[PDB]
Amino acid sequence: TIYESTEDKAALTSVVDLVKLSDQYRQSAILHYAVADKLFDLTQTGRTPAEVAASFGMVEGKAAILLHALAALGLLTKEGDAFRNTALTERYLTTTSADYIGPIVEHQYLQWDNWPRLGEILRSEKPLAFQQESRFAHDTRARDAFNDAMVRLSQPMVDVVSELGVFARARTVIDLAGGHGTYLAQVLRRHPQLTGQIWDLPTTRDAARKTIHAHDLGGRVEFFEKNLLDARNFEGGAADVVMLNDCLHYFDAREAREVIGHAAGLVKPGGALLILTMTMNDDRVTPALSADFSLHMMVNTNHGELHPTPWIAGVVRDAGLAVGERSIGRYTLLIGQRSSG
Amino acid sequence: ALTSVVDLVKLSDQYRQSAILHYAVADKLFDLTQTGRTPAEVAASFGMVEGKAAILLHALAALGLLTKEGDAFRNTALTERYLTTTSADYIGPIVEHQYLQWDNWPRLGEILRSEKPLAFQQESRFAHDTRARDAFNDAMVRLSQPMVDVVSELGVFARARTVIDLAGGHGTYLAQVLRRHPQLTGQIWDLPTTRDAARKTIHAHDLGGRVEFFEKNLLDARNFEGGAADVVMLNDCLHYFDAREAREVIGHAAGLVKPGGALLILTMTMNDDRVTPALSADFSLHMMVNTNHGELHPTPWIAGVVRDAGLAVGERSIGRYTLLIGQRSSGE
Repeated sequence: TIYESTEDKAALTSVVDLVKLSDQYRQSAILHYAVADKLFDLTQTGRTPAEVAASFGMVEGKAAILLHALAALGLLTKEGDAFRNTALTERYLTTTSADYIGPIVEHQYLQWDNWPRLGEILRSEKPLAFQQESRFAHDTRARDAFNDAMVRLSQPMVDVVSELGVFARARTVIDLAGGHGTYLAQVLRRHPQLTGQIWDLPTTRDAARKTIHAHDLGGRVEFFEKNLLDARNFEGGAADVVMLNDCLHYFDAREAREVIGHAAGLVKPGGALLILTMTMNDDRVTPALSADFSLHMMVNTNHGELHPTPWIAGVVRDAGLAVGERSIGRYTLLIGQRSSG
Repeated sequence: ALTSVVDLVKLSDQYRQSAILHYAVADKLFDLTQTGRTPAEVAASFGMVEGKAAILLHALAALGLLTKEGDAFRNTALTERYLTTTSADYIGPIVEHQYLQWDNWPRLGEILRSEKPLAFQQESRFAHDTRARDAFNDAMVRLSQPMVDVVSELGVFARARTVIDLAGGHGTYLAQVLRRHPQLTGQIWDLPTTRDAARKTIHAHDLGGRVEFFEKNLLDARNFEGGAADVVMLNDCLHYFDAREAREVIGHAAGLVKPGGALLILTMTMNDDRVTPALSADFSLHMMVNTNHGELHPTPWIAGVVRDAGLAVGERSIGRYTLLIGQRSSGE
């Protein structure tokens, strides 16, 4: 599972590793291609390069080169002159599989052209035309891939959040920036006494309606269009549990402090604020994959940045809540508890 | 290689790290951080948003390219040696050649369906894009060095006088061979687009009196008439041709070998099953992306062609490569 924990150190320590790193993008592109053209749907049964080539309109000799490279990767098994999917490929890379990771792969290959534009991003105070806030209104494909990819990638933590003890005696939940809404839906399924609100932007609303109906939660969840940066949007809101899951990294530090404060203000006495965030120490370099994630988010959105976990925890304390925590692989779940008296 | 869904997602995402390195090299960031710089200093230097420069510098520290010493980021020993423009060991051209391919790889679907070269493939691009041609040549020069050393120490040269390097290109193999064996003279036979690369190598080793460059198309049998050398070389080059073509080129090459001499072929090792060694199947695809008929041919097939040409084949495996030594009989 991808959420599983990671090393403090990721340093390159040899020139070989340096050239390999500069070259490693090619393997991504190969997988991206095989997935995009749905090659592995054809190879659910054994095919020769002639048969693959005829199906796809390829040069036979070139199809053979590709199939050999895919076999060498462990994605195909060559039996005689025929190629067929391996167990891994059949399970995760066939469109008909319940475990298909197409959306994740598609979300990833759709960012290919953005990464070489690092120099422009670094030099812009404003969102650039290719970042998510500028892209998702017109690029339904990229919006849906991203939302579907997050639902899949988030599942390990969804299962942990849904078993938290703060829900057992709670009645109401607010999911801030809830988006796809998988955390709230799974929490409500498990806890029949709960009702829920999802507070997010217009772009997420169809994804929420899918999730809600998919889990049969029609009469238990309401969707609200809300701007989490606008304090007035929080007037008169209150719940036993308020969630900010895997979303603070869309905000700069000033913004993130304001969102945490507003969120905390929604928490009823005896209630809890939950913040799920990738674990990052105050040094901003440990664990190593946290620094990578911060940069990833900076490429994706103007203010993208992973804030240190101890800094987030201090903001929750500053809001007057007692902070507990839980490790979920590479993530930390912070639980801010409001005293009842 | 890939055995779990986590491996798949990682493989699909791993391109981002290439792009990060490509950028830092392209902008010469590591030339600035030869001296320790704060993110504020780096941002001021490049006209960046300070906060964003800090996110980048932290990510580069996490990759082991920079060290954060208090408030300041400085090159690590690795970076200083390989990623500063003034280092004798700078790998800039390797990284440049690699980043100039970025847009080619997502076009696999087009390449697979094309019988003809595409505009980004070497045979077209290098006619029109001098920067790309030169990055490739300088990159090959550096990447060839381990095999160049092995080839230069071979015993066939001990008692030769003349050498022909077919599709020799940058000519580094021939140059080291001549440096090691002062009695030898040589020729490089290749296309016009490699002549500048060949001259740079010839003059770098003051080999102008001992080496001649000849513009030659290796698929034209007429270009071989009159030619003769004690040693003839096809170093790391048969993967530019399809099987029919490679067979013709090996036959022409063998014909250039004088009685008692040798044909040397250096080729990445490929078994008949074409899936092992695994990195060789990858190299075959890499070559298909780079050039229309790009393809790594099985080593035993190459060896059989040399035998058909009348040469007795000796084989040696060095790292990921096989050196085939095709011996021509004396007296013929």
